[PDB]
Amino acid sequence: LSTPLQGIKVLDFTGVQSGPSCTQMLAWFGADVIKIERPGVGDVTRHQLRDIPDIDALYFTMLNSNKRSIELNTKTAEGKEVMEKLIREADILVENFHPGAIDHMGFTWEHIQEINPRLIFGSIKGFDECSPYVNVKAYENVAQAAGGAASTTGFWDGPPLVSAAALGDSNTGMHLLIGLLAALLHREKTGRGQRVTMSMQDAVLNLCRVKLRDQQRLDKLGYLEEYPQYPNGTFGDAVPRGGNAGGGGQPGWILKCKGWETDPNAYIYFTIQEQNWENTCKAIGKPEWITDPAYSTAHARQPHIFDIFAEIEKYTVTIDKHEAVAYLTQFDIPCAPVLSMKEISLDPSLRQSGSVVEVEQPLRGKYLTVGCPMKFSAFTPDIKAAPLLGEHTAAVLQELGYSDDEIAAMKQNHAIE
Amino acid sequence: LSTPLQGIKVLDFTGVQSGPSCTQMLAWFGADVIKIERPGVGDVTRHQLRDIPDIDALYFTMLNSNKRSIELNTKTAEGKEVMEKLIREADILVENFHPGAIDHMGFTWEHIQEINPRLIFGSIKGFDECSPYVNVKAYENVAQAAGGAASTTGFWDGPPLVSAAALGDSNTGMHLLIGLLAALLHREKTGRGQRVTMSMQDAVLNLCRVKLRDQQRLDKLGYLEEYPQYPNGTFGDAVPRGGNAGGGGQPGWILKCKGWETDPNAYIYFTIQEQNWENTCKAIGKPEWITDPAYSTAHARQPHIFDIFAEIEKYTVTIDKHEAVAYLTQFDIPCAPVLSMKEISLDPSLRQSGSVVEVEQPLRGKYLTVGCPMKFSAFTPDIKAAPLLGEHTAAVLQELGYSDDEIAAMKQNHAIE
Ligand SMILES: CC(C)(COP(=O)(O)OP(=O)(O)OC[C@H]1O[C@@H](n2cnc3c(N)ncnc32)[C@H](O)[C@@H]1OP(=O)(O)O)[C@@H](O)C(=O)NCCC(=O)NCCS
Ligand SMILES: CC(C)(COP(=O)(O)OP(=O)(O)OC[C@H]1O[C@@H](n2cnc3c(N)ncnc32)[C@H](O)[C@@H]1OP(=O)(O)O)[C@@H](O)C(=O)NCCC(=O)NCCS
Repeated sequence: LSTPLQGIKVLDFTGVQSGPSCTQMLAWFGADVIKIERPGVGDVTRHQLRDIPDIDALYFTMLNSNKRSIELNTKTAEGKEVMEKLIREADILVENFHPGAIDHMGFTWEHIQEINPRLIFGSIKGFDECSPYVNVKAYENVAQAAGGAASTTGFWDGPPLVSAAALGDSNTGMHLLIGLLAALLHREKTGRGQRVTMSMQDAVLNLCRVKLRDQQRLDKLGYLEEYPQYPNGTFGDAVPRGGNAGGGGQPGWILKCKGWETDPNAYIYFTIQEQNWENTCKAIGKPEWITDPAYSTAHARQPHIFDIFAEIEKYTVTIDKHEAVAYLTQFDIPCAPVLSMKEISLDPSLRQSGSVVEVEQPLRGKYLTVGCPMKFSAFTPDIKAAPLLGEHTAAVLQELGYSDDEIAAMKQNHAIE
Repeated sequence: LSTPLQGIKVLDFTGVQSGPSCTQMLAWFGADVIKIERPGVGDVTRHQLRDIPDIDALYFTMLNSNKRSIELNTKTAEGKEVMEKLIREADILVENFHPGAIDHMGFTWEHIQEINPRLIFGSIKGFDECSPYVNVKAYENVAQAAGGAASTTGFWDGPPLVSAAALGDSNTGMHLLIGLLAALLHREKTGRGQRVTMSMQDAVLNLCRVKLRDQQRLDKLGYLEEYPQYPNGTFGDAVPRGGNAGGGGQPGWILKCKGWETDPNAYIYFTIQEQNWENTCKAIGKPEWITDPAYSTAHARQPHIFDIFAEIEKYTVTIDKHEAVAYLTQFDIPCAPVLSMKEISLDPSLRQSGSVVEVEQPLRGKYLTVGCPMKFSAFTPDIKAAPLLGEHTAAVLQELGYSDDEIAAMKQNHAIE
């Protein structure tokens, strides 16, 4: 019946993942999202990591559902004219091109404001405007390195490690999305748009907040009691890599289940929750550990925590990961299996919840995407195909007032060049 | 002058990180956020990982800036009365307690709706309502395991690995935040609140979208051309662990810089951007690689990509990471240093950008927090101290109509029990 953003007009001047992820969600909340793409090639994701010759890649289809596509060279005087008219009629413009790119076309925040003082301008960059790295190009892992994630992820005796999760890309997109929605609410009171910027470095940092917590702890005490280097190894000046440690106030580890020698996902994540120690003891057949002072409190457990994980793993290694969780959760233990992407892709509850979603794409047939991650009692998004390149050029030009001949003339002229 | 959410009243019925992260941002956007905490202990984070005896832990102070605290036992008939009055006057209630917890107090979505049909109810859980894991407890890494991150992060010959980034916690908080803001906009049209749910598993999955992309690629072709196992190793049924691979359409790796033998952060992230190959060649003194067909295209590079990273590392290993980036970025290469948490905590540009922020906490003095990650041209949040336990009980009760004697009587009675 109604959606949060019905009537909102969005200009999607974006590429790759960070920007497109934000705008796809805008479309899913009911906005009309017009992706503005360079003529003939469009969004780089259309052609990266193709699994079928000549059609849009999954990279593109999974990030651009529910959008309209117009082909437009904004470096041409004509492209600029159309662009200006689109900005005049739009509520939101999002861009995530390299530092300086859109300014050099002449769509500076300052100018955009003059065309449309109700427009909310959303901009993603690698880094903040006062960063020494302000003009640096950033892909996913560059941000993961700049943002403290790579330094803190992996093992103490291994290199910094990148996370599979898009900390730099979709995460940055989610963060801009928050700002854009907040600007929409703010405009309800002021009557004015504003500019919202988000850096990929800052998105990564936001998710690494508890590591800035631990840095302060470590500056003050010289050790981190729950980290694996305590009490037998060594702390340096910086928060170290912790392996599969819990990262919070509840120790845990990634434990081997049956099949691990061969199946890289034959594992669970097991949490030793402080207030569930007794149950945990009952789960693993160590009732004696309920009152033994070397085990009865977390503080007592810590110095020999790996001997505890080792005992638990003596159990988990013997059954299938799904059975281990089936058993262990009856004792109210926080655990789950390490689900592979294959398992996720076929899970019926994720289908049922609208988290993994099938979509019919022209020319390609069916694909899977991740759906709208949060669930609303008042509406449900309908996740639709991604646009073919320039599929809506004509429609979007007619909406701007261009006649059929005008449209035909601009395409012809373009073809003729 | 004005903030996005001025006038919005929020009930923060949350603990730990996922829920509190969402509500802290609400306060930073101008909402009045009332944290509702059990009498005498409050949010578990107040007492976890303390670095100073008897005062609120950094865990708490970094997640609860700008909030008011009321102590309230919502299991008592009296606690329930106050609670109901708070829900009557509030715009948003957020909760992230264990599955079943708030229902069993009698604040079921259904009832909340009857008290206040304009209230937006926000709820975080480990898993979705139709999940077989709906009643399972979830901390950070349990979600990272359930959501595909752990399966896909780390090395091919190592265990699944957790990410330092809060994929399960603050990330889930950010996602609910998006829903809550979208519900606020929706209520501007319908006059009605609604319920917004977010699972930690689904937050993790959203960030692992490109891994569901790769799962489909792999189902279709049986190999992933840009992954390290191509072409000399082996693919199984599931997307594998890739080490420090780029994760997208632009190969990369984590490279050693001078000091690595001793300093676990003496490294960069280096991207081989397809459209910058020539520059890259010039950067490393391999101009011959510009036209050599074994190197001139990405497709040609892939089968011997590690011999290329090895050559680049022959350079990076000789200088300090900061100098390596200083040099390499003049050639427009995407790279950054792996910044340690220590470096981040002291970085002047992050101070300047309001990303790392100093706050004065009563009894503790100064601490560092991560500030409001997105930047707005129309306002700037003022990041303030976190509340002491029950600091605002009296004020919040007076706002509800309770008299001074009433307040004094409820505290006395509580003390007397
Ligand atoms: C991802 C990134 C590094 C890619 O950089 P890149 O491929 O070298 O350059 P871009 O795709 O941004 O821009 C290429 C050109 O296309 C141009 N362009 C974009 N849309 C166009 C259009 N509709 N018509 C004409 N030109 C267009 C840009 O202006 C640029 O031209 P210029 O070099 O003359 O200024 C860069 O866009 C970036 O750092 N973005 C900000 C951070 C970000 O979001 N990262 C991506 C994470 S998924
Ligand atoms: C984090 C989590 C696992 C912790 O579980 P836990 O410590 O065993 O249990 P909780 O803190 O949720 O609840 C403990 C009790 O406090 C009660 N409680 C909470 N606030 C209260 C208040 N103001 N007054 C009285 N009781 C209160 C709860 O109802 C519960 O009582 P019950 O067992 O009789 O139902 C759980 O809250 C959870 O899975 N939350 C959902 C997912 C999530 O957000 N995870 C945290 C990621 S940072």
